[PDB]
Amino acid sequence: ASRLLLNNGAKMPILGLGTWKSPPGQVTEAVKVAIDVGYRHIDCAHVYQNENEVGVAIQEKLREQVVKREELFIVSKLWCTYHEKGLVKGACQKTLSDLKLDYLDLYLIHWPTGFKPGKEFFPLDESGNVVPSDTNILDTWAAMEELVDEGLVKAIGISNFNHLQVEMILNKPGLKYKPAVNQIECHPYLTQEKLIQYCQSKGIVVTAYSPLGSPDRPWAKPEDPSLLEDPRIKAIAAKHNKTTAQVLIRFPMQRNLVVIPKSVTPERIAENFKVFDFELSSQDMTTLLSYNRNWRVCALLSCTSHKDYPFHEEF
Ligand SMILES: NC(=O)c1ccc[n+]([C@@H]2O[C@H](COP(=O)([O-])OP(=O)(O)OC[C@H]3O[C@@H](n4cnc5c(N)ncnc54)[C@H](OP(=O)(O)O)[C@@H]3O)[C@@H](O)[C@H]2O)c1
Ligand SMILES: O=C(O)Cc1nn(Cc2nc3cc(C(F)(F)F)ccc3s2)c(=O)c2nccnc12
Ligand SMILES: O=C(O)Cc1nn(Cc2nc3cc(C(F)(F)F)ccc3s2)c(=O)c2nccnc12
Repeated sequence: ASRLLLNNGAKMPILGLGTWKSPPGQVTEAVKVAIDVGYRHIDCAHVYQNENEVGVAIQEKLREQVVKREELFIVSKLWCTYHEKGLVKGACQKTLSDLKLDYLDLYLIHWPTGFKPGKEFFPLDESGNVVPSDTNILDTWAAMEELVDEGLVKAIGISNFNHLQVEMILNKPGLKYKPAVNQIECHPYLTQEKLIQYCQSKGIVVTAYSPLGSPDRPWAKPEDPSLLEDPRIKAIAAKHNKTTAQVLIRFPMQRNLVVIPKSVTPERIAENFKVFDFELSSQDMTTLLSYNRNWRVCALLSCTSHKDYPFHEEF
């Protein structure tokens, strides 16, 4: 279905527009186009450095009466340099001010790893490594919880958490709110079966990020495997008279995951939305699952030493 029910009673659109790497100068138009096309979910983050320009778009479409605020699902994310309890609210309000909203539909802990607070998104020490902060997930969660009580955000969740980190929150003594969502990298080369099964079992909705394999991530190398150019996936696409992107978007949807493909390109924003009028076969789904290779595009490998580095566990 086009929306999934969250554990807070809200309906989250299963298709949203990603905005990482969307430059300030193109993201306003992208969001306006997406909304015109019918997207009702935008995935944002402070660290994407474009929330102002996302805000401008939403304001215009509200003013044009193309959409109402309550038909939109806006997500943002608390960056790693703000995990200190006392900094969480300020970060949230700064995001709200930039987006020009009164509330977020969903606010996530962007990554489990706290970094040193300050002006830099990735504060480096003299060795050129990221500097951790003395912060922990449960205290950051407590501060996220307070945002709900204040009505700044309708829902809270986590992103890039492994199952033990999730369990830690679920088992917190005095827990006020379970995570609504865990947003994780997910595509045919990283199919995430075990963490998906775990989260779904707990009533936590999974959002699949980098569904097209993030070919525009700054660090892509030419030898890196490429989902959009995989001939196996094109053949499945051709069979439905759809594009490879459309298949890659449809795939998570049929696993009951939310998916958030990024484009600044109007024609592709439009293409990516045309995923409600076809269906992958159960054989197609099996096949796409068989392509897993535990290939991960977002992993900041030098953070392996951080106590909260998520990707040591099997899931
Ligand atoms: N929670 C997290 O830690 C996290 C991590 C990564 C991503 N995310 C979220 O997930 C979103 C999506 O992931 P992503 O941005 O890494 O990458 P992605 O959506 O897998 O891929 C985006 C890339 O695919 C291209 N593209 C889009 N539609 C296409 C189509 N129909 N045909 C061909 N190329 C197409 C885009 O080109 P153009 O823009 O040039 O059209 C862009 O280079 C992000 O933007 C962000 O919102 C979250
Ligand atoms: O490490 C590489 O060679 C490229 C690469 N980069 N990145 C992004 C970043 N990598 C870094 C690395 C540093 C640091 F300076 F090494 F600490 C500081 C900030 C960042 S942001 C990944 O997340 C990433 N994840 C998986 C694989 N490669 C990468
Ligand atoms: O975080 C996102 O939503 C996408 C994104 N990913 N990456 C790769 C990253 N990978 C990681 C990995 C960790 C980890 F928790 F240590 F594993 C912590 C922070 C990061 S950031 C960037 O370097 C990055 N840099 C700027 C903006 N966005 C990103």
